[PDB]
Amino acid sequence: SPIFGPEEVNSVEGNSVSITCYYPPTSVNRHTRKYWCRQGARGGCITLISSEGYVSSKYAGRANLTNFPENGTFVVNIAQLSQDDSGRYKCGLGINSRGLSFDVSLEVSQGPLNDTKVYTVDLGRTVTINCPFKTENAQKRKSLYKQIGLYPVLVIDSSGYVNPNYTGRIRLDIQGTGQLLFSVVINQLRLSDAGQYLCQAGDDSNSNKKNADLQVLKPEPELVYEDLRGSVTFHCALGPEVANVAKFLCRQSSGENCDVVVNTLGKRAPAFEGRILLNPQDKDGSFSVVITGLRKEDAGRYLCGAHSDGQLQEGSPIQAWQLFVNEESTRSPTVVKGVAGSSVAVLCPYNRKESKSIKYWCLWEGAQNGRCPLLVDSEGWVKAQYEGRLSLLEEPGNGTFTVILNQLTSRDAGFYWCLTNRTTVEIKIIEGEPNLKVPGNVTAVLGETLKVPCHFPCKFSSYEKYWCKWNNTGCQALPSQDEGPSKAFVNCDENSRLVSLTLNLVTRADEGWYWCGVKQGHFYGETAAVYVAVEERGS
Ligand SMILES: *[C@@H]1O[C@H](CO[C@@H]2O[C@@H](C)[C@@H](O)[C@@H](O)[C@@H]2O)[C@@H](O)[C@H](O)[C@H]1NC(C)=O
Ligand SMILES: *[C@@H]1O[C@H](CO)[C@@H](O)[C@H](O)[C@H]1NC(C)=O
Ligand SMILES: *[C@@H]1O[C@H](CO)[C@@H](O)[C@H](O)[C@H]1NC(C)=O
Ligand SMILES: *[C@@H]1O[C@H](CO)[C@@H](O)[C@H](O)[C@H]1NC(C)=O
Repeated sequence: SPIFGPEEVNSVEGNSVSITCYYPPTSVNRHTRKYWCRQGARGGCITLISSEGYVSSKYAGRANLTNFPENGTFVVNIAQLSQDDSGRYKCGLGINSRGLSFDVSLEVSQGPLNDTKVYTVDLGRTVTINCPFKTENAQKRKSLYKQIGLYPVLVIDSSGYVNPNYTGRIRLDIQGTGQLLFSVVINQLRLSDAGQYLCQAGDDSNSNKKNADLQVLKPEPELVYEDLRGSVTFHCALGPEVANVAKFLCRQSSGENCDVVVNTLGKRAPAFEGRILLNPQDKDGSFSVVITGLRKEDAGRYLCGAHSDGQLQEGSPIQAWQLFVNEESTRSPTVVKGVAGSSVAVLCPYNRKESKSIKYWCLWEGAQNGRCPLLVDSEGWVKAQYEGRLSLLEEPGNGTFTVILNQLTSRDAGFYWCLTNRTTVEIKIIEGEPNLKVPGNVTAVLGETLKVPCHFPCKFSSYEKYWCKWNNTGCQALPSQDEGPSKAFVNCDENSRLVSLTLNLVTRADEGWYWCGVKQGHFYGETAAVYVAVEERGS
């Protein structure tokens, strides 16, 4: 609510754009996470760029985000715009999922148009297109067109025409109290409904027009991992808004067909006789389906959906899972201990032939849950919550890669998978303290030089020592200056060390995460992380 920005933004393929977002310049908000993210299925919003150093590969070289804590604003710059950039976005503070954000529309045309808003909506759901007009057209014909074949085709008229493909699921809502707009409400959106729409009031040269870019999204499959002859539970959570529409669970085919495993109209596929359970539905309209005695053949894409006949159809809301059924092989989870405020360096083995495959590190949640939600991969992705504290390195290589997680707490205790295209790791948090020693709340000042200490015990004297800035593609090493020993340790004086990171002329882009760390050839170890902030006056 408190966040402001441009609600409509229009551009041309090739140009560039500068979106400015305003926020309350509270103490917290000054260096809190700024994010620019794109709206996706099911309310999701995918980080495209953040103030923590994360930059989507889709924005690599193409975009930047500059904070202005004095103004109370930050500015997202995007260049080399493509039509692919047309969409709905949020600019915000904190984490994408939380509230503090503002909703931005971005449209990109091929050459030079008009007032254009983007709508982004899930399959099967409703959209409301608002169509504004001037008083001189308030009692003339209201229309909605769709560009079908570079031809505007009438979808609905105030004269009573409704296009055959929309009948029964479209209405033209005339506002009361003399407001100067009408709305078109479209239900049960289909993939085919996506496209370019034209709102029109009047039929004159005096006509009032608005462009609407309607996007209709398929859902993202949730991944589920289960063992042969084990069970799985699908929690189907469509709206309360469809709680009274018949539900189905079905399995996707090589074809476009999606054959029903279970129904609320009596269908229960023979393959699943005696091992399928359709549980009752919530007051939320959500329900679950349980499958036992899994066969390898049971693995695939599953949709649960709502449609009056109990079958998958166009314009039906849906939810997706990808199921994996794997053999029970012959092993216990390798265990790694770390201590709060410090770090781990977990070695993940992969099969040497799968060397250029993608590696994954994810949090495993137990066989019934079935899900192992990703935290980081080898392609520059990182979960938002883990920006500045998590990386996946290809070193040492040749059958092994490293996951570095730091800024530890008790919360991080749990089971993790190393994945490729496998290895379970239990992280335990024990009483102890970090060997490396770093300041917490560090603040440089614009144009001035800053230097930042890191203390290394004697333990690490023959280790290689580094400073680097953290981004999501990799921690980049910096000029550090080896300085004299340090007295911050016990049973240590001469062998210990202090290594300093020096930032000679601080720019606004020097803000973000810096890691102090330790290394032995290609085998990485402990790290310590410090956030460098940037203001401009002095203190
Ligand atoms: C926000 O500030 C940006 C950078 O500037 C600071 O404030 C202005 C008023 C000047 O004194 C400048 O020298 C300072 O470093 C500007 O580039 C931007 O236009 C400003 N915009 C808003 C809305 O505050
Ligand atoms: C924003 O990106 C452009 C390239 O499109 C780059 O030249 C510019 O320096 C960037 N902004 C900042 C503040 O570095
Ligand atoms: C349904 O409408 C679309 C345009 O939205 C059109 O292209 C398509 O051919 C129509 N299909 C049928 C079966 O009428
Ligand atoms: C991120 O790391 C890459 C090296 O992989 C480097 O080229 C790039 O400049 C870094 N990004 C920033 C914003 O420093």
